[PDB]
Amino acid sequence: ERVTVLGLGRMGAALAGALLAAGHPTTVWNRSAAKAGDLVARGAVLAGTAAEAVRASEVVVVCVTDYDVAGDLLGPLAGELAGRALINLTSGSPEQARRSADWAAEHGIDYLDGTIMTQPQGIGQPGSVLLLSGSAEVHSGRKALIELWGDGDYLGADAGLSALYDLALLGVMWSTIASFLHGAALLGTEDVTAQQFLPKVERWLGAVASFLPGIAAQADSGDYATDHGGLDINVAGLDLLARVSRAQGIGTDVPAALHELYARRLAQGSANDGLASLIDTIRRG
Amino acid sequence: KRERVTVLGLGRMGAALAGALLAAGHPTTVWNRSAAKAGDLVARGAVLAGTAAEAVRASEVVVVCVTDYDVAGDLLGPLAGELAGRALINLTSGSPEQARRSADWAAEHGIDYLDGTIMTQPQGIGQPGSVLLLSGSAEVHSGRKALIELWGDGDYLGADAGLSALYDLALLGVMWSTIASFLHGAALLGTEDVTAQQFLPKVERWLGAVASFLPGIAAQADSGDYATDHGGLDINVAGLDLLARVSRAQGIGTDVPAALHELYARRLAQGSANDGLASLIDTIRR
Ligand SMILES: NC(=O)C1=CN([C@@H]2O[C@H](COP(=O)(O)OP(=O)(O)OC[C@H]3O[C@@H](n4cnc5c(N)ncnc54)[C@H](OP(=O)(O)O)[C@@H]3O)[C@@H](O)[C@H]2O)C=CC1
Ligand SMILES: NC(=O)C1=CN([C@@H]2O[C@H](COP(=O)(O)OP(=O)(O)OC[C@H]3O[C@@H](n4cnc5c(N)ncnc54)[C@H](OP(=O)(O)O)[C@@H]3O)[C@@H](O)[C@H]2O)C=CC1
Ligand code: NA
Repeated sequence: ERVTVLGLGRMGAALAGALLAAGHPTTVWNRSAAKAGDLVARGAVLAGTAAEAVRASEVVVVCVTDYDVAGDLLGPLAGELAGRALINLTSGSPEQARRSADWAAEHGIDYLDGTIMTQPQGIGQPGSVLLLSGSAEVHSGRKALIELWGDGDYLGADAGLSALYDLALLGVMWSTIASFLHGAALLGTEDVTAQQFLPKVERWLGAVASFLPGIAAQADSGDYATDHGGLDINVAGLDLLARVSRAQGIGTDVPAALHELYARRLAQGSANDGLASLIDTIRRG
Repeated sequence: KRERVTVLGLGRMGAALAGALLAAGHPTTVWNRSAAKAGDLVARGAVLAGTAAEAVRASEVVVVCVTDYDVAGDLLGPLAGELAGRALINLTSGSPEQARRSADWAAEHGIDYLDGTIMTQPQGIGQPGSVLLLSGSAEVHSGRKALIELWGDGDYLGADAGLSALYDLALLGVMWSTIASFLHGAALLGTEDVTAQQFLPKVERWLGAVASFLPGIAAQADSGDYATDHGGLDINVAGLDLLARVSRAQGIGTDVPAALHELYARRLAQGSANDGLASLIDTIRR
């Protein structure tokens, strides 16, 4: 099926490359035409203008720096985009994606927002994941196409969901990485490398990952059992982590922030509340 | 051979240790400062000794599990004479320094000493996959491997007795972090009526992808060479700011993203735009 890709930066080039290696007829457009050279070699058709590109296909994928750019670029092509399917894999906020979808509704444009959770060299590779939201009709119908980039997880019809889920997952990434590097910092004061530390974390993360189904259940039922010792002892642990961190000779930022946060849930509840009770603390802005 | 073991201290964790010993056929002698705690284990065939000294003399390996190293020291100091010649395994939780203190005392009296740290709850003693960190006497570890393997999965870390506690705390840091952040995400998604149980599969998958980033981050962390093409510190700081702001927009707290934003952005403010996330380690060191 004939498909168009607007934006040929590192990620947009990767999205088109994968459509092409599966033998889709791939029309492309980029502001800097130079970047479509390798792709047009392997057999893409480069439009002269964006309008031109849009007219070439019933599916349009867009991947550019941000939604202000997307807006500036698609707004003029609203008339040309009527009746076509639009898949926006630009990264931005829930609100921007919702606005896009609104915009797309009034101009009779089927609209699927997505957020890519891998690097360009990871497109078409196993373990690539794209979160998707907006038009279900666009998702099924183009599911084959989407699956060339990775596992496509359709989340629902609110086009904001992809961005929202993404940012929640990114939160876990940033958190996990900082805590890794704090662990490596600390064991470093004892001549253990990050790479000798690494296998233990790999093992330990498996155990942690087994903990979360129970944490999730409780967070939802609101019944906070004490399967990790209860807040009292985990708060004391964090404190001891912070104190031992200083003692060995590094900073205490990571433990400090976590201490403050778990400690707070100790106030609004009991000593024998599980960690799961911490959701309740975050819900109150 | 299922040789005779003593357990001193029979709170929930100490009692769980003793029960696994009994359940692998070890003749188990127990002591607690209050006798009735030993009720269920004596019905299961533990021998409850009259005193700590009697307990210590029954067995050639002594396991102690009490609330802290202060109580441990108050208990074991008088038994120095009695413990001399025997193996002592200390699964009390505490600091690296407390464990190094206990090791140095133990060496003074010729007490072979292994310090450990249990990384599960009582309920998970005797389950494989429950993790134990052991540090101290290589002799005791290999000589009583079969014993330690009753309680779960033994990770022997080296000769320094404080290592078990050091790693425990580092790894616990990672569990606290992942739980904090996962519930932050759960609460964020709850503003659109998505439950934590719906979110969980998406996290469990992403966790796999996150684990696969660490080898590379580990390598950079060790080398000092933070320059990246993927995981640009600058764009990640903006990612974090974006997450904080979407958080108050959807109408929850921001304490988790904000605390991280601060830390990463502090490194961006004194490193290089070119840096990758591994560079954080330089900032945590100061
Ligand atoms: N790369 C990654 O690892 C990831 C990327 N993303 C998202 O993918 C999107 C694109 O990223 P990436 O390809 O790496 O970035 P690049 O900077 O490599 O490319 C950005 C694209 O935007 C275009 N563009 C920029 N400004 C304008 C403008 N004013 N008018 C029209 N087009 C414009 C560029 O055209 P030109 O070449 O002429 O500048 C280029 O095609 C972003 O939303 C990013 O967050 C999502 C997940 C991770
Ligand atoms: N349980 C958990 O979730 C986890 C536990 N740990 C660590 O394991 C350790 C063992 O905890 P656990 O034994 O189950 O806890 P408890 O506090 O329930 O029991 C403490 C033990 O020490 C004795 N004791 C307490 N205070 C004194 C005192 N002042 N003088 C003399 N003896 C005293 C108690 O006797 P009595 O029964 O008479 O009070 C009991 O034998 C802790 O340090 C904990 O941090 C590690 C991982 C997780
Ligand atoms: Na210990």
